[PDB]
Amino acid sequence: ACTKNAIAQTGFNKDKYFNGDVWYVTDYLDLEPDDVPKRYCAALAAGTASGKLKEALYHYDPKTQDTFYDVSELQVESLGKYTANFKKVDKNGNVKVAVTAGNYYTFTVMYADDSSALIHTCLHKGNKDLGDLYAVLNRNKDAAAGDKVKSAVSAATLEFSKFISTKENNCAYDNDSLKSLLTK
Ligand code: HEM
Ligand SMILES: [N]
Repeated sequence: ACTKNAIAQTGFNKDKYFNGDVWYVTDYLDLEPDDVPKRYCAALAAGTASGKLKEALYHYDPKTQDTFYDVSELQVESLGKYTANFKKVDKNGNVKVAVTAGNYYTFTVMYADDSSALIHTCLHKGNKDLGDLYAVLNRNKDAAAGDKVKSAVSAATLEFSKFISTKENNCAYDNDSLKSLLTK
């Protein structure tokens, strides 16, 4: 179960974050550790499409090759805090698993600048028991976490040394699919 009410960044700039571009997960912290594999690739695009706030997600397990995309129209709880009812899609936006009640994630932007971000997410999916997941994002898939985002990790009373990097998984991403999924 999730346990954190993450606080959104003071002064969060929504239009800059939701600009239609891609964010890569470089490091993550799962509070229920073997909730998720130790090795993993994830990325997202976030933007407004025809007036609607959207995210597109990509997950890839580099060992099993398990791959999935999702798209969601995000609902606002407060500035920097969203609820996302997701639908599983192929890379072209064709629906594989439709939106349903109880399949949603929350999404809190704790820190962001033009290049980096720290988010909290709580996933709800059917009758699964899932915990809090923090992710360090960068616009550059190979970027080491810098001082702004690492300080934000500290300010959240987290230890960056506990985060797991995604950099040794040889992750390769279809940025075009993520951008185009925002419209779907
Ligand atoms: C970037 C932020 C992230 C968001 C918003 C997010 C969101 C989601 C969503 C919505 C699903 C369900 C998709 C579906 O069933 O269609 C999912 C599944 C999953 N995510 Fe993430 N995720 C993120 C990052 C990660 C990372 C970094 C890992 C790390 C290992 C991860 C591991 C998983 C796993 C293992 C599942 C499968 C859950 C299951 O069905 O048992 N996610 N995630
Ligand atoms: N996740």
